[PDB]
Amino acid sequence: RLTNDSQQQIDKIIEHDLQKGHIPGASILIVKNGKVFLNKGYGYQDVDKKVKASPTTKYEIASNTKAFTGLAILKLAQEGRLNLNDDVSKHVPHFKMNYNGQNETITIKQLLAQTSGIPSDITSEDAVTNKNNRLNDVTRAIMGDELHHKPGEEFEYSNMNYDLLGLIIQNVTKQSYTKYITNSWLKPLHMTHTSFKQTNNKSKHDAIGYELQGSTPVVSKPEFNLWDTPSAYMMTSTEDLEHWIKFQLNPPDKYKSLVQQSHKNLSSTIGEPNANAYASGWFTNNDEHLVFHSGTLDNFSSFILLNPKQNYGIVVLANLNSEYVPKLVEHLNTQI
Repeated sequence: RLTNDSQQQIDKIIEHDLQKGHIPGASILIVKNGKVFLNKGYGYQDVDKKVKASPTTKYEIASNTKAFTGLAILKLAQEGRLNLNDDVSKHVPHFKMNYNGQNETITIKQLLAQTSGIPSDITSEDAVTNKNNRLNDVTRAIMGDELHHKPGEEFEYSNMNYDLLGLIIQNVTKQSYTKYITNSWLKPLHMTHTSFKQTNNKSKHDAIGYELQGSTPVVSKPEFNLWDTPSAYMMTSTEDLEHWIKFQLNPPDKYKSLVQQSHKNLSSTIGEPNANAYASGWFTNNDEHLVFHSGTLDNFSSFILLNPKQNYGIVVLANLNSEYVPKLVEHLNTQI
């Protein structure tokens, strides 16, 4: 329950936003100047077992997974195993997707860029697949519908982009996506407790996912597709992210270029609140010197803020989907 601060009002800021958002529990990580300044749990990870959220509590990070997927690709691109410009059909078997009359080549970069032209959500209706391709090979599903624009024309935030990058990782690496990230990244990084979601029912160290019915939290077990694991299903803790945050802030020399490329912008956005553009699993504000991404699922909500300049990071993981998570980093940000 790490803290390096003599006395402070940080707790009251955290505790106020959580209580006002009806967030049962969250663990908060603040890393500034290359060492964690505070790692602490607030509220309950499980209301019924009455267990206190802690740095060891694991939450489904959601959309925060995207950063990993994207970095994995960049790493592959660097090793020479794939090329950011080569089309996806070179790594996916018959990935043909069209606009209007005819099919349109989609580059890898365009997937990272979220400019691929793939539609975002709700095509499949109520949380399941008619033919149970629960597993990664979702290519058949994406293929069903036409692109909104030619690849590279306009930005659309879709899980499918990073989902397809997930395959690319699996097909190229010749091992399951999960297996690769763990072996290549999570283990080397020392993120020994980080894993991917299947089952959907939490064990002792996993945090229970809550979803507000009326004004009170109720346990939520949302039906999920495994193909979404690259984009939104990583389950980590603030204790593991600790390594991930320090890596993104001051990467070891061999990784600085790769990491920097990770933050470099690929397309612009006009819908995220504090962001003008998106790069490789991260929203960007270059003018403010900020790199962040918000993750939201039905029963979880999380946020990761990085300022490569000024060497500080803010991580908020909470067990409920609430606006207040983004709000909390803002209040925690102005504090530095």
